[PDB]
Amino acid sequence: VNSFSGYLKLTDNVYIKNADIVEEAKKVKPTVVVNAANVYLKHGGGVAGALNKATNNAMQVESDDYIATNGPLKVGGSCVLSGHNLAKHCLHVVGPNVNKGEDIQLLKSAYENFNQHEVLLAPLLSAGIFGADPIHSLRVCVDTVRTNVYLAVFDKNLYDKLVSSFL
Ligand SMILES: O=c1[nH]nc([C@@H]2CCCN(c3ncnc4[nH]c5cc(F)ccc5c34)C2)o1
Repeated sequence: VNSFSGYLKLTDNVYIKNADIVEEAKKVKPTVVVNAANVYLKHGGGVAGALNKATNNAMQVESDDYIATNGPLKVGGSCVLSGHNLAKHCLHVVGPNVNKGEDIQLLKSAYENFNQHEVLLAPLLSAGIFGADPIHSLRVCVDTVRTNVYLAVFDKNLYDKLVSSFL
């Protein structure tokens, strides 16, 4: 038993809720919140901008030090940093950004990072401003992640479409 509430169960291990991941993170304090990161960890908008704003820019400060030491992430890759006031840890995962022409097949590699964590609160990778079809992203998530994932979907309309079209 864990503290996630109001989720609809899609599979053995995947759950979905219409929620603001920032507010969901603020109430649950999960062990891991996933950020929809880019390779530079520049948290300017979308989920990343909202998560970073909720940390009062501490996420960005930590991220800039990470990049200065390690260089950029790979598309499909990830790093574990602090969760600040939102979670114990933040798993920054880089899904492909369709608006940059990145290969959508890298979406599976991106979701594989979730398997290193027993339980996660996460957005749909490559959705929103990253330009992928959230229904495809959900399918890849279900077919790739084997650990327990609680998906927060900000937009109520998209949430309803994802549930109603789920196979
Ligand atoms: O048309 C819409 N509406 N919503 C979206 C996307 C869906 C996939 C990723 N993404 C999110 N997913 C889950 N929680 C979120 N909290 C946020 C706060 C913000 F300021 C910006 C984005 C999000 C967000 C928005 O596409």
